[PDB]
Amino acid sequence: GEMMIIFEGDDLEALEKALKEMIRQARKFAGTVEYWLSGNRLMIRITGVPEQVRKELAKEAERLKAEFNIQVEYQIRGSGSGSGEMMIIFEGDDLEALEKALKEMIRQARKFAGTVEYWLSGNRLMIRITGVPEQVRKELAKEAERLKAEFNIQVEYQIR
Amino acid sequence: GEMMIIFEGDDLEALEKALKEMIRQARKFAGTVEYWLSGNRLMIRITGVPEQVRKELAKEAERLKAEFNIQVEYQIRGSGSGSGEMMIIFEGDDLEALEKALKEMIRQARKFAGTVEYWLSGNRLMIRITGVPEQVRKELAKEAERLKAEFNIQVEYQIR
Ligand SMILES: CCCC[P+](CCCC)(CCCC)CCCC
Repeated sequence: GEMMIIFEGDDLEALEKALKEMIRQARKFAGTVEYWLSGNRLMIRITGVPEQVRKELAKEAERLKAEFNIQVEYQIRGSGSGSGEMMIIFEGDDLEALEKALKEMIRQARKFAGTVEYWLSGNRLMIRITGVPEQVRKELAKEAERLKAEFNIQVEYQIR
Repeated sequence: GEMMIIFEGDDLEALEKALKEMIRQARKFAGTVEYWLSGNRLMIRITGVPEQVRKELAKEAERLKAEFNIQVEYQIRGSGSGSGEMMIIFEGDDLEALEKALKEMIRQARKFAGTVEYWLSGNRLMIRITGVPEQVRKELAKEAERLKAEFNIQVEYQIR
């Protein structure tokens, strides 16, 4: 089970103060965190947490709300069984080769009933593939290595 | 001048079709693009474009709206003079060292009146610094190298 939390406030010092406390509590309960600050909005994505601590982390969210005077919202995903996550990175000085490799890597993951999230910035293209089991994450890694030699691009992948 | 465009639709094939056309037109007018697809929302960030083509790119957005039956919104930033962009990447197997380096890199950029955007995922920490001139982007690169040796982390930075 995972948990998505959003913090909003005009005081950056207050947001980051709340960030420090929230991620500590989540890690205190053996949870892997991921965060992203953009403007006055702070996203905190916590994974590997069951119903027990998700009740506590939510209570911590309400507590930091009143403490630092900021807005807070969250969503909870409990049911299963699954799945998994995968982050692939493409790099190269040829934009056409990257986007062409992107189209193929997308086709593969979506053929195997997986949801993809990609981001192109400069010469780097990052792909997040969620909703896939270990049986699939090994196959996509092979296809990622095929694209590596085919379009001569730098490729890195990490599984969690 | 830059331009922010958002596409929304339940048909992924329609979004990506519109994506291909929009980024071609932007690159056709010597514009550097950046895109991010998440769920049914597609962000397209175009930079290095004046009022002339921003009128055309907007018209292209309205055209793809009716063509693929999708939602479209955009924002335009024209005034100046400036500024610049900077992407710093921290990597390491120690989370405490990364976040401690993050706090310092944040302090430096915000002392020099710069806005920061950071994202922590796994062992990688990426920092986008906007609203800074060449005089500042050289100073932050030096401080990034200081943090590199201090916290023994892998550091990469790119200027645009
Ligand atoms: C959930 C974290 C989302 C942030 P980004 C992660 C992309 C993964 C494919 C996408 C936003 C780009 C404008 C990268 C943030 C900047 C460092």
